[PDB]
Amino acid sequence: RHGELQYLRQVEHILRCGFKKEDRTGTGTLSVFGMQARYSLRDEFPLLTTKRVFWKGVLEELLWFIKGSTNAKELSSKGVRIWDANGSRDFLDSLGFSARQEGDLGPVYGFQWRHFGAEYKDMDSDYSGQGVDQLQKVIDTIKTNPDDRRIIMCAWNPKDLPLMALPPCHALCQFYVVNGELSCQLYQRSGDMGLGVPFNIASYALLTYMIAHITGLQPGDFVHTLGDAHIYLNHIEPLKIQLQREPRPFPKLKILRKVETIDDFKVEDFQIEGYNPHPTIKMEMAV
Amino acid sequence: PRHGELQYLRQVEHILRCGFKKEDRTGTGTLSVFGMQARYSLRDEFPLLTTKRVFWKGVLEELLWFIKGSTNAKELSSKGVRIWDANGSRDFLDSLGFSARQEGDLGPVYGFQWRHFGAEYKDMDSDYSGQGVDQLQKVIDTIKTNPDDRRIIMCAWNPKDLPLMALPPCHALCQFYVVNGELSCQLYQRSGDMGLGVPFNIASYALLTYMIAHITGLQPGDFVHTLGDAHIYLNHIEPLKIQLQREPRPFPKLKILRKVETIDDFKVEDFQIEGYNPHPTIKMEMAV
Ligand SMILES: O=c1ccn([C@H]2C[C@H](O)[C@@H](COP(=O)(O)O)O2)c(=O)[nH]1
Ligand SMILES: O=c1ccn([C@H]2C[C@H](O)[C@@H](COP(=O)(O)O)O2)c(=O)[nH]1
Repeated sequence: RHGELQYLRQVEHILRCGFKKEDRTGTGTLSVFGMQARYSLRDEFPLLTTKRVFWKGVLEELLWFIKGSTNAKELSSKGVRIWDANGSRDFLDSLGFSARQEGDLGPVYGFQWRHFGAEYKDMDSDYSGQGVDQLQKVIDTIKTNPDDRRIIMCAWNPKDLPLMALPPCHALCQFYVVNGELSCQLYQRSGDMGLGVPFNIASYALLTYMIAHITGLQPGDFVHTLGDAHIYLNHIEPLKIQLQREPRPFPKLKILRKVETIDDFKVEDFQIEGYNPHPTIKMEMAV
Repeated sequence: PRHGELQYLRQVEHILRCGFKKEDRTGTGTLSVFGMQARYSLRDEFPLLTTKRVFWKGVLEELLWFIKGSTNAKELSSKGVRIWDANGSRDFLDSLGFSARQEGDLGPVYGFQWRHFGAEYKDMDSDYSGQGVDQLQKVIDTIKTNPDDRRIIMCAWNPKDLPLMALPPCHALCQFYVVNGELSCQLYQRSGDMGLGVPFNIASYALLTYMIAHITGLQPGDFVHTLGDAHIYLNHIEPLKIQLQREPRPFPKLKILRKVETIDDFKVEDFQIEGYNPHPTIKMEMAV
């Protein structure tokens, strides 16, 4: 069976078994607590096909995390605006960060992945080698002790949370090796099934590919674990239409040269091949 | 309805049937699956395994010891619970490069992370009053004030403190959730020894869920157990196979015997397990 069926099955489960739950945004959701799906990474890449995923956003965001950037502008300049509202003058001021430059998200993913526990100053500070470089640690451990059961990168940092523009959804991930295959499990505390989760599966599948490449291993599985898995009330009808679509076989991800360290990957090193997502169809709602 | 213990028993079977041989830190070797998830209802029952006795006394005294912030193995040892004693021993501490540490001093393990995340650890006797993040009370305050919140997390995985810990935490984080007046908890356990650890760990986090449900005026919902490396040690295969032949009987009940207002105020005598009479733990003899 096609891996995307697992996603569709989760969407169906929430539509059928989920409870209505109010949320932070005021939008409302149908929600289930606790879900898990497994996406093979073997000779295919799980970029969902029943609705186009913003792959450009996935890849530039991840390269921004890796370089340790906490500057929304450094992502925005690549045409990816996902962090912009959280770095805006008015949003930063709303949190009491009037001293910050526009774009300064505080100690979010890039900073935690590369400098966990360092004292955050501003997004322009030199953190060269302060704090824990979890990303490099994970990579070193996979190479030296691939049986290790502690190969973890954690972005959830309770001491730092109040300085972040928003709290991390991807609380931690763990890697694992057996049979020359590298697998990753993501603990995602909160998943927008219609709009966030497909991008999220692609982000951590890519990270797996990148690390497998550096460490000389084959991608195995990406296990996706959710806390509050929810469908926003506004996405219920679109996802009903989507659930009726037959997934197309997943694309392949190609890495276009031999890359030796995680810091050396660049956007042009990657190719998604054979990505055939369903075209959108117009749907009307009326009262 | 299908008994909740069947979730655990099915995981053990799945590992035995579909797990890969995987070498490990101890040198024993394991059968291993990466990524599993079970759900244990906590509604009118308490998931203490009936097919093999679980060390309940240990579960309860250990949790109370976490809640009070203790990182001293001796404080738990005096309760007759020796589970952390070897990791606080002179010899073990010295092996880790902690020759100056007092016997019993585990470093900034769960107790410390749950009550004081981010404080600078000195030793087990230091006053950390008002230092770091008290994530345990913050969880409880959030459940009370904004139960819909999607960030109710307590995290013991602290990369900065890891090198000071006697051992790295297996229960990396947990998350709480509220719906329909019911409190649920999900545990992300990075490594589970299905034979020896997991039964105990299910009970600890189901117990934590009952305590917090009690303080917050909610009914226990589900405990969702998520595993990273779910493994059976090669020396536990034959015992587990015996255990798998055992029919599950009804899980017991947990009663809390008084009205407790804050988490720090729970005491051992506040708890009663009713209707627990498990099969004995499994011992096998072989002439080799
Ligand atoms: O990578 C991401 C980031 C956010 N969200 C969704 C989950 C929630 O719908 C919302 C975050 O709001 P809270 O969980 O913080 O309330 O964004 C995702 O699905 N994936
Ligand atoms: O609460 C606990 C603590 C430990 N373990 C098991 C998992 C591993 O078998 C071993 C820990 O070793 P590492 O995962 O750290 O190698 O103990 C548990 O199951 N539960």
